[PDB]
Amino acid sequence: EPKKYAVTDDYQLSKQVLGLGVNGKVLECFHRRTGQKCALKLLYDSPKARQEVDHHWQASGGPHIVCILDVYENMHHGKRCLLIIMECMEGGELFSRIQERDQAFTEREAAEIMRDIGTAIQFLHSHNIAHRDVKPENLLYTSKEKDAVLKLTDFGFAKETEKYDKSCDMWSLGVIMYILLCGFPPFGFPNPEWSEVSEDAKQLIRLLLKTDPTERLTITQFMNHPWINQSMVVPQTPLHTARVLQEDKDHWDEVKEEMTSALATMRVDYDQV
Ligand SMILES: O=C1NCCc2[nH]c(-c3ccnc(-c4cnc5ccccc5c4)c3)cc21
Repeated sequence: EPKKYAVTDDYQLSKQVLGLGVNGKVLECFHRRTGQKCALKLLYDSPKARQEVDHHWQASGGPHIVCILDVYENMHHGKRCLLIIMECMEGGELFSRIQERDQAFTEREAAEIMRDIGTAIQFLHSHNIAHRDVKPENLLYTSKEKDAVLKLTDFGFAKETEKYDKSCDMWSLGVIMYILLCGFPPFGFPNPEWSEVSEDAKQLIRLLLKTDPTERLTITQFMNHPWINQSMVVPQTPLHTARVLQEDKDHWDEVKEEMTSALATMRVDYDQV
């Protein structure tokens, strides 16, 4: 577990920000003797920070989860902090990468992306962790290369559980799939964009987007759905997604912000009716 000596003994730090999570900022850094580029998450010590560390550490090593390399407990600006060192996710965000394709983005590619995410959620749900904030910011690629791996990160709202909490992940899966398939969020399946999408795909989304949490597919049901289970047999049909992502790039931040809002809403103890 946690190293009590200075992070800076092992890592050269940078001021380049790679991301922003509820509990802290993500900075680029380099391992001093290896030279490997890594990412540094600075958590000011708190029981929430300690939970994040605990949950991410448990999840680390699971399929399609951003790995922790080390964790430091340091003093920084007179305050006790935790520094999570993680693999550098040099490919950036999932949907930025889709956008940066021109090339065909096909239904089978979305099915394989969705399977990867499901495989992460499967791992987490079987270890009774619910993530509770699966969203575009948290879905990242290991490189900019063709063979990059999609991983999930940020365990700052994770909870060691509750079917309810698990169903918030299942819901994220349906939102992300929806955007994967057309380029815009569900917040029906309109033409032209949905015109050519599988009935399987649209059926899966309806089962994940149930207004009633208990009516939503569980991860096991999701992974056994033929659209996921038989993802490689899914139609190679060209989607509108990249094109739409490009066209509406100006409204992307808003999409991100209302998903964040939606997910926070699902996390409140008592909500309106
Ligand atoms: O916990 C988090 N909260 C939300 C945003 C975030 N990004 C990361 C993260 C982790 C590792 N690497 C990156 C990263 C992302 N994007 C990049 C683009 C280009 C070069 C390097 C990059 C590294 C981000 C962690 C978290």
